[PDB]
Amino acid sequence: PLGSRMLSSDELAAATQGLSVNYPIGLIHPTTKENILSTQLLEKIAQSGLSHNEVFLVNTGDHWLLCLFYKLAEKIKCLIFNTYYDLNENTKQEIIEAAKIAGIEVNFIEMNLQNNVPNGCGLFCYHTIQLLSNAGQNDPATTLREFAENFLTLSVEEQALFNTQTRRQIYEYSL
Repeated sequence: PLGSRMLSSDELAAATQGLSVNYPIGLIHPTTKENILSTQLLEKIAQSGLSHNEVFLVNTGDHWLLCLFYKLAEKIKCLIFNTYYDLNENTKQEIIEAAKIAGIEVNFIEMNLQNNVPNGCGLFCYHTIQLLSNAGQNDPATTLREFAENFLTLSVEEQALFNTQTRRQIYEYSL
C-alpha cells in the first residue's frame, strides 16, 4: 500500500538530498553490532568537520529518527525527533553514546503523530528538514516541538491529507 508504505533508505535519501543532510543510516549494524551513528560522527570529525547543523536520518528498526547536531552557540547540542512511540532506554543510550562523540543533555522530542499517518516517520523527516531550512536561526528544538503540537490539533481529514500529499512529492524523487 502506497498510503502506508514505510520509506526505504534510497527513497528517503532521494527526497532529502533534493535541495548538511547525511545519507540515511541504521543505528546499530545487525552483524557486528557496532554503533553506525557513532562511527559516522567519528569519521566526520577526522575529515573536514561538523557543519553548524548536522542532520542524521537514523533507522532503529521501524523508526525513522531525525537526529540533529547543532552549535548554539559555543556549546554543541543534540536533538532527537521521534514521531512514533517512545524509544526504549536501550536505543536511547546508543544515541547518547554517539552524542558524546559529537561533543555534547540529549534532547529527546517524542510525540506520536502517526495515528493517522501510518509509517509516516520518513514523511515527518522530509517535512521538518524543510521547516528547519526555512527556520534559519530559530531554535530548532522549539521549531519541531511546536510543529508536532500543532500537527496534533489537526483533524483526521487534515492529517490524512498531509499523508497523501507528502508521499506524492517524496515518491517523485524515486521516479
